[PDB]
This record gives sequence, structure tokens and C-alpha cells, in this order.
Amino acid sequence: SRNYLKNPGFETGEFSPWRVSGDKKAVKVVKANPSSNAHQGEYAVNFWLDESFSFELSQEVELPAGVYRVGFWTHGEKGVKIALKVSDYGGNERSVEVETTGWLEWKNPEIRNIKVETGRIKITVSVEGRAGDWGFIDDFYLFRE
Ligand SMILES: OC[C@H]1O[C@@H](O[C@@H]2[C@H](O)[C@@H](O)[C@H](O[C@@H]3[C@H](O)[C@@H](O)[C@H](O)O[C@@H]3CO)O[C@@H]2CO)[C@H](O)[C@@H](O)[C@H]1O
Ligand SMILES: [Ca+2]
Repeated sequence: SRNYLKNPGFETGEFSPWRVSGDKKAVKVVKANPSSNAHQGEYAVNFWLDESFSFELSQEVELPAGVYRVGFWTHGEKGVKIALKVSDYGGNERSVEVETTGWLEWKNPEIRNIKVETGRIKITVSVEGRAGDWGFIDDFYLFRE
């Protein structure tokens, strides 16, 4: 249960060391109100904009060789396109795609059986929304299997 991602729940109230790329103004760390918008703790990433938007959240990690799994938790407006990607670990990029389906309909994208041979991994989440779309991202984990 040791989690290899830093600030995996945004509980500092800030992004660091997660990088935000793309339409940054679409994405914030917020103190969830109601708290149910977060999956753990008090804070979550919330995205929203009044026009269409795309962004990515990423973090790179140095890790012991081993087999790992990565995932997180999300919910939001019906039809927002979210992808989880892992790269730089030794193999080709792996991904999984999910769409949100409404408020508090939690999704748990996950990638398992990731054989880290480079001593590194990069975790990227991509979000693509239409005008007015929104959602929450929280509670990342990178575990050794
Ligand atoms: O079931 C409806 C849900 O709406 C959510 O609200 C969405 C976003 O999560 C929220 O960020 C956004 O709010 C805008 C902006 O970010 C905020 O600072 C400002 O005060 O209001 C803006 C909207 O006018 O609103 C969208 C919905 O439009 C709630 O997060 C969720 O709890 C739930 O009510
Ligand atoms: Ca949290």
C-alpha cells in the first residue's frame, strides 16, 4: 500500500509536483464543496470552462524495478473524455480511456501489470471537454504489485 506518486490526493491544496499542460485555466485544485466531490481528503482537482477545453496532468517518478499498477478516481458531466497514460517505463505507452456519466458517478481508471525496466514512469491524464463540461479528479495511486 506504499503510494509512489507525490501529492496523489491534492491534499496540499496545490498542484505541485503535478504539471498542468494545455488549457490551464480550465483546471484548479479546490477544497471540495460538498466534500463528496473529492474521493479522499478535502481536496480534488476540479475542471470546468465556459468554452471547450483540453488539458493534461502529469507526474514523473523514479522507482525501483518491479511490476506496478496506476489508477485514480473521477466523476463529472456526461461525456467528458478522460484518458490515463503511462510511459517511459520500458515499453510502449499504455492507456485506458473513460467517459464520465454524471455527478458522483465515480470512475476508477487503472492500468495494471506495468513492468518498470527503466527505473522511471510517467503518468499522464488527458481531459477533453465541451463548453460547460466539468469534473473532478482525485486519489491517484502508483503501487507495487
Ligand atoms: O450537478 C451539478 C454539479 O455542478 C458542479 O459544478 C460544476 C463545476 O464543478 C464548477 O467548478 C463550476 O463552477 C464554476 C466555477 O468553477 C466556480 O468558481 C464558479 O463560482 O461557478 C462557476 C459556475 O457558474 O460549475 C459547474 C456547473 O456549471 C458542482 O461542482 C457539483 O457539486 C454539482 O453541483
Ligand atoms: Ca483528495
